Order: sequence, then structure tokens, then C-alpha cells
Amino acid sequence: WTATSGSCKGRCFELQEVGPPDCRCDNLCKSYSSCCHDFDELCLKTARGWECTKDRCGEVRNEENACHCSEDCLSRGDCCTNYQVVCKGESHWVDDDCEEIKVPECPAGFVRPPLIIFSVDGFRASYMKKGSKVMPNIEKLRSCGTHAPYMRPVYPTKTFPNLYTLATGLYPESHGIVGNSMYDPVFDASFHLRGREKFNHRWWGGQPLWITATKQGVRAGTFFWSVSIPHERRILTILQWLSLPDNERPSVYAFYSEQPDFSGHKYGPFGPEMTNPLREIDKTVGQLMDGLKQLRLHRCVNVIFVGDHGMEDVTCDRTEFLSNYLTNVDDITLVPGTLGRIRAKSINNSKYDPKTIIAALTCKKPDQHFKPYMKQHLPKRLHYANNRRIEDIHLLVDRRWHVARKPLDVYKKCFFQGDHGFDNKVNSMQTVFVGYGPTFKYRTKVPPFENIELYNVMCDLLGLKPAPNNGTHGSLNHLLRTNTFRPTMPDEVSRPNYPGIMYLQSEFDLGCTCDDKVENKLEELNKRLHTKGSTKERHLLYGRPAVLYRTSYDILYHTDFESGYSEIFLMPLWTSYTISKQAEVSSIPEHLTNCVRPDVRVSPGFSQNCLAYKNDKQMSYGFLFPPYLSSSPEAKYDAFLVTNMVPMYPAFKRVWAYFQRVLVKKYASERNGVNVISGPIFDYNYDGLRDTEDEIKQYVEGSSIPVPTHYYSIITSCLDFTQPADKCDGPLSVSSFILPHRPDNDESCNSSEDESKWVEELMKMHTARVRDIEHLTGLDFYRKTSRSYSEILTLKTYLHTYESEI
Ligand SMILES: *[C@@H]1O[C@H](CO)[C@@H](O[C@@H]2O[C@H](CO)[C@@H](O[C@@H]3O[C@H](CO[C@H]4O[C@H](CO)[C@@H](O)[C@H](O[C@H]5O[C@H](CO)[C@@H](O)[C@H](O)[C@@H]5O[C@H]5O[C@H](CO)[C@@H](O)[C@H](O)[C@@H]5O)[C@@H]4O)[C@@H](O)[C@H](O[C@H]4O[C@H](CO)[C@@H](O)[C@H](O)[C@@H]4O[C@H]4O[C@H](CO)[C@@H](O)[C@H](O)[C@@H]4O)[C@@H]3O)[C@H](O)[C@H]2NC(C)=O)[C@H](O)[C@H]1NC(C)=O
Ligand SMILES: CNC(=O)C[C@H](NC(=O)COc1c(CN(C)Cc2nc(C)cs2)cccc1OC)c1cccc(C(F)(F)F)c1
Ligand SMILES: [Ca+2]
Ligand code: NA
Ligand code: NA
Ligand SMILES: [Zn+2]
Repeated sequence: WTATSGSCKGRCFELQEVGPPDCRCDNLCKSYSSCCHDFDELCLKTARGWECTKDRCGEVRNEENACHCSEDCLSRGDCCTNYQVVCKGESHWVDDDCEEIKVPECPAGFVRPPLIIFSVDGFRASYMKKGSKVMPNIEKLRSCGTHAPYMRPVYPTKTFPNLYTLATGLYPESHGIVGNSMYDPVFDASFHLRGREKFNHRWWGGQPLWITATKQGVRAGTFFWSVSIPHERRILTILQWLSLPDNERPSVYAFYSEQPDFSGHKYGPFGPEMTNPLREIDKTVGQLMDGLKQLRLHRCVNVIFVGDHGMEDVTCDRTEFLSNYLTNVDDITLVPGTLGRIRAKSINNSKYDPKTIIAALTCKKPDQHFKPYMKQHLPKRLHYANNRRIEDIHLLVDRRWHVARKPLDVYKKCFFQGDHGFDNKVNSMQTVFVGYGPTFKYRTKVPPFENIELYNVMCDLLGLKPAPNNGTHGSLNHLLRTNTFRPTMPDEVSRPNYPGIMYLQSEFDLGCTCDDKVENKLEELNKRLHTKGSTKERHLLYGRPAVLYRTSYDILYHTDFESGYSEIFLMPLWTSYTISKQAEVSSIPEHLTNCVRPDVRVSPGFSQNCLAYKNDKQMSYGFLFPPYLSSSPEAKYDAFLVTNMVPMYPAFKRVWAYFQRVLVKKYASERNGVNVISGPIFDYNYDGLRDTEDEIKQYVEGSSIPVPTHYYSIITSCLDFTQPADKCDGPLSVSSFILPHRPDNDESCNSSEDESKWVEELMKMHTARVRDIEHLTGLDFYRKTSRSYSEILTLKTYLHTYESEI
């Protein structure tokens, strides 16, 4: 119940919201059907429109008008935004030349530059170039401020998950808004775009920017606008708040627009109907900037122009139907569209089996336009599994397609030409970032980055301590003139042991054999030098990785590679080696096919054994430093050490061997040498974080050798590829991957073909940031370089996406 008999007089767009049954007058009262009876009359005036005209100038104030052109309007804070232009001979902001804003120029009373967020729904990154002719205000923000060519949204590339990620710095799996539609099985409740359940705070986790501000004494304008409030009224409300007394005035504001998304769904991302929506959003930016100029705030405020996701061409005819795959289609509930999520229709169904559902959806039709995954097997870069609202079965839908349960859902539930939600590396899903103001840089282009990073910077802009989030604070310091955040490197928690030769060969009873007794004062000294770290500069180019948790491990040096060997997990945490452009690939010699050799520096009790692999009929082994890239026949023996061995399913060994035998040399050739760090990852609870020993669900049969869920590589070279990776004077270049360690290649529909036709495609899908590997391993990379720490943080957030140019 709401007592709508109360009044909005002197309360229009009040900041503090009131509780039922008292009627409301805030930004969202319409969405709750709770506005006071006179809210439209008092708060939503429209008389005479939104613009001053020459005949209105100096008018007698009429309080009924939407905005004012009377001599008193500036002191009242409610002039039409073009008042000074029409009535006082001023220029529109867009018409003024860009001039660098070196320092804030703020009116007295202003404690800090205000932050104004201008959020646009469905604004695809390429509109900034493709639409620049019809968007002169936006184009001036972009050219004169700081801009990226695009900003990467989060998956799924839907509205509510991305806007809330913008606000919180969190992945959707952490903030809880994991789709526009959700079912939470603990609450037994459903969240939908339409309706009241979505207002319950239990759905909205983390801590959004307006709550971080308010908790630390910084006042915030409300970030939400009921859809029926015209954009012109939203802008005038923001400008009116900006004229409040100092102690009442907010420091952070947001505007939101439903466009260009609304028209993009109807017309497709580049439909001829799309120009007018772009012109109108531009005109709204111009209102804001003219209004700021009137308030003398246009060289004081920092403005962020930002979108949630882009827009792809999608039509009703490009829909896959699960009814063409499943015998049992009425036993499942599908959350449909540009992603699919599947759960049982009834929890009382003992006939429900996700294994038979996955198999019936796997590579069944030659041009099949979606791929099924158990969520834990989705690319780790998506960070889309650790939430009970995310269904176990996931369908990743190809760009331009939909998935639906049955045909009748598509005509009884073509209209639309555009949609979004696909994989967040897809070019059409990328969106926009421009920052303009005293705290941003002048005429500066910055490389693409992730929307999770902005919360830290907005906190930086407002003098706030950010709540814990998934940004890497400092990785965006190059966007900023001042207010940078100067992080320190984390301290190493575990120091390594450096074992020498401590065991005789006969102390080992591992069931391994090697034809190595085929093997000199000159050159024995040399091998001793290698085992003590004499080639280590060549192979560990950025320092040893620091271990940020408590564990027991050894540094092991070799001619061709260096590793940190865990005595707890019985295998390396990391293995680091450099391959020059001139490096030669060799074979594994016939007499060494089955060679595994005890490592006389590491106890038998802290070693793997061969008999366990013999006995486990599902599990084989591979090597982290590849025997194919040995520098000499004699150095090659090192590659067969029991301390370089890792458990690998035979199907996975097809992938790994092609990566090691073929692709590393190809990258060294292309990049002018590469430094590679490889290793295992254990993430059995799919939380994106390193597992402890007691979270491991699978071991090589009969042993304490834990089985990795994934294997990573970080591949680093010189950004200036005229310099070799090992003699690089300036910035670095990196690509990395986190490959799922699976017992089949069901993910790759073409895997019966030669590895050259499918492996690199798999690896591309599983591309990763170095930061993703850090979370999954508890290791900190790039500890000793010539580079600034913020530059290294940017490097660690880089994702190599393999898309063509935006
Ligand atoms: C991205 O950044 C985010 C933010 O930094 C990272 O997420 C953090 O990761 C931490 C570890 O996973 C986690 O810390 C835990 O917090 C527990 C208390 O959590 C509550 O309080 C915080 C603070 O206000 C709050 O933010 C939490 O909010 C979560 O949960 C609510 C309700 O479900 C949601 O609305 C909200 O969206 C959020 O959910 C997300 O996180 C939870 C986990 O908290 C997931 O379940 C969800 O799926 C979703 O992803 C909470 O309200 C604290 O109690 C934990 O401690 C346990 O474990 C340790 C082991 O050392 C032990 O000391 C404790 O005893 C305890 O164990 C006991 O409980 C176990 C299970 O019941 C049981 O097995 C044991 O036997 C014990 O009894 C732990 O410290 C932190 O909460 C989240 N924060 C957020 C916002 O998500 C994220 O990791 C980053 N991602 C990457 C890839 O880097
Ligand atoms: C019909 N309109 C809609 O459906 C969307 C519209 N959204 C908004 O008015 C503001 O959008 C959001 C922002 C806004 N914020 C400004 C984006 C940010 N960008 C940065 C950079 C930080 S925060 C941040 C976080 C989540 C957001 O929405 C879920 C809306 C209208 C009515 C009610 C709701 C709700 F309560 F259900 F959520 C949502
Ligand atoms: Ca884990
Ligand atoms: Na085996
Ligand atoms: Na296959
Ligand atoms: Zn949309």
C-alpha cells in the first residue's frame, strides 16, 4: 500500500528515498508505482519544451514551464540548458576549441571536481568512428579527452550484469546479477526485467559506487531513472542538484540512456534508422555540457562517457532449437537467446541427467551454431561459474545466432534485427570509454581495457577507498593526469629452497627407466655451472615468480629451463624457459621415448613415480619444458627429469604436444624469440582461485599426485620485435592461455583431423590475462623488469583476443 495523498511540493527528485506507505518523489518512484499524486504536475513539467527562444529571454518567471529563460534562472539553477546561448550571446560548448584542462577551475565551495557518469545502453564501440559525423559533442569529448578505441564488457554481454559490473568492479559471478533473467534455488525466487522481485536487495551483491561514496561521507546523486522520465528532465535534475548548497550537493552523479540499445534491437546495429538515435544522444550530451558551462563547471567536472555492451545483427531465422537435438525437451527449462542456460524442469525428476543432455548437444550438426559446456569448463577468462544462480549446463552461442527450446517460442512468445549477450571478446559486443576533465589526460588514446577496472578509478576520482573488487588497482593509471594510485608489489610469502645433489640413484624406487648410462673435466664443470644457475638469466627474464602463500618448494636450475618445484603437489608450480628466433626443433630420440629420470636433488618421497602412470589406465604424462626444444642432445636429458613431468590425459597430450613441438617455435619465429612460463592449475571448485591441497578431487590412481584442472602458459617477448625477447630495452608484449585439462576433445568438433586444423583454435578460445593465472596459482609474475609497476599491472591485465580490427 502507498498513501499517494502526500505531496511532492519542495521534494521533486529528492535524494533520500522514503519508505512505504509514504508516497515518494525520487528518481524511481514511477518504477515502484509510488509517486505522490502531484508528482507529474510538480516534478515532470513540460510546458513550452526544453529550449529558450529569443522571445522568452528576460521573460517573467512562470513556475509552470519545464525550464526557464527569466533573468532569475541562473540564481535559481533552472534555466533551459541553451539559455546563455540564446539570451546572452554565448557559444555552445561543442563550438568552442579544445583547450587543455591542466588544473580544475571550480567555483568557490567545490571541495573536489564532481564526477558525472553518462551511461549509454547498447552503444557499440565502433559507433565512435562510424557515427562521428552525427555526434559532434561526443566526438569533442573523445578527441579532446582520454579515450580507448573500445572497452571490453563482461560476460554475459547483457544490460543488468554489465551496468552492475560498471558500478561495482566485480564479475557477475561475484555481484550476483548473472543475467537479465535468473532463478535463485536457495531463495526459490526468480529475477526478471519486468516486475517487483528485481527490487529486492538480496539479488544485488558487492558494493556499488554510490554506497562506497555514502559510506565514506561523499554524497551521491541517484544512478537509476524510471524509463518514463524524459532525458531532458534527467539532465535538468542533475544540473539542479549541482546548484544545491555545498553541504547538500552531491559529488558523484549519473545519467542513463536506454538508447541506442532500444532502436538497435529493432533495426540492427547499423540500420539506417540508427542515425537519429545517435544524433539524439549527442544532443543530450550537448545539453549537459552547455548546462555545465552555464554553471562554470565545464573545466571543473570529470565526465565519463561509457556504455554497457555493443550490438550484433541477429534475426529470428538464425535460431537453433533444442527440440532438434533432445529426445526429452519438456524435461528441461532453458534460459534462451544469445546464451543458453539449462536446468531440470522438475527437481523431482530422477530421470534427469546432465551427462546425456551435454552428449546430445555435442557436435551433432555440421554447422551447429552453439556449443554446450558444463560451466566449470567454460573459458576461465569468462569468470562465469561460481554462483548458484548460474546453471550447471551452459550454451555458448555463436555471434549472430539465438538458441531456443522449441519453434513455437520464437513466433508465439520476424520482429527484431539486433541483440547482444555473446562471448565478451566478440568485436560486436565491445563498447565505449571516454574520460574528459581535469583529472583525465589531454588528447590521449589508451589501449582497450576491461570494464571491471573502472570502479577503482572512479573511487580514485572521488578520494574513496574501493571495496574489494576484481580490478587491478593501478592498471589504469595511464588514463590519469593526477590521483594515480601507486601500489607496491605484494611481498613474497614463501622463500624457495635451492637443493644441491643429495640422493644417489639407487635410493629411488619409482618404477621408471631411462637409457641414459650412454654418457671430462672441461665440460663436467660446465654442467655443474648449469645446475647452479649459470644460464638462469637467459631463461628467467623477469625474475622468479613470487609465491604468495605458505608452501614448501625448490628452485631447480638446468641448461635450458628453470623451475619452482612444489614438494606438496609433486610437480612444478612454474617452469620458465626462453626460445630464440634461431632455435631448432628436434625429436624425442628413439632410445628416449619412455625415459623418466630420478632427480638427485629431490627426495624419492617428494617425487612422482612411473608405476602410478602405468597402473592408471586413463592417465598418461607430459613435460613442462619440452624435450623438442632442447639446446643439444646432451641437454635433452634434463627434459626427462621426474621433476619436469606432469599428469596428462592422452587426449590432452594431443593438444600439449602440438603446442610444444609446433607452436612455440612458430611464436619465437614471429615474435623474435619468446620467453615461456608454463605450469599446472588446480581449480576444482571453479572459483577462479588457487585450490588448497584439501580441495583436490582427483589424483593419479593410487598416488598422491594431484591432477590439474588446467595447464597455463605465459608467452612474453619485446613489444619492439626488432629486439630479441632476451635483450629487450623497453615495453613487453604478452599472450597467455589457460587450457582445460580434459580427458576428451569433445569441445573441438574437428579433433579427428590433424592438430593443425583445431588445436590453435582451441587455445585461442582459452586465451587469458596474466592476472587470471595469478589468481589461479597464487604466483606474482614480472617481479624484476626495467618497467614501471603500473605499466606491468597494465601488461598483466592484457588479453590477446584474436579478433580482427575494431
Ligand atoms: C573478485 O573479487 C571478489 C571481491 O574481492 C572476490 O570475492 C570474494 O572472495 C572471497 C573468497 O571466495 C570471499 O571471502 C569469503 O567471505 C565470507 C563472508 O562473505 C560474506 O561477507 C562479504 C563481505 O560483506 C560479502 O561480500 C559476501 O557476499 C557474497 O555472498 C552474498 C550472499 O550469497 C552475495 O549477495 C554476494 O553476491 C557475494 O557472493 C559471492 O561470493 C560468495 C562467497 O562469499 C559465493 O558463494 C557466491 O557464489 C558469489 O560468488 C558475503 O555476504 C567468509 O565467511 C569466507 O570464509 C570461509 O572460508 C574460510 C576458509 O579459509 C574460513 O576461514 C571461514 O570459516 C569460512 O568457511 C566456513 O564456511 C564454509 C562454507 O559455508 C565451510 O565449508 C567451512 O567449513 C566454514 O564453516 C570467505 O572469507 C568474499 O566473500 C568474496 N566477496 C564477494 C563480493 O564476492 C573474488 O574472489 C574475485 N574473483 C577473482 C577470480 O579474483
Ligand atoms: C528500463 N530501464 C532499465 O531496465 C535499466 C534502468 N537502469 C538505470 O536507470 C541505471 O542503470 C544501472 C546503473 C547506472 N550507472 C550510471 C551505470 C554505471 N556506469 C559506471 C561507469 C558506473 S555505474 C548502475 C547499475 C545498474 C543499473 O541498472 C540495472 C533501470 C530502471 C528502473 C529500475 C531499474 C532496476 F532497479 F531494476 F535496476 C533499472
Ligand atoms: Ca579454487
Ligand atoms: Na597410464
Ligand atoms: Na572432438
Ligand atoms: Zn539490449
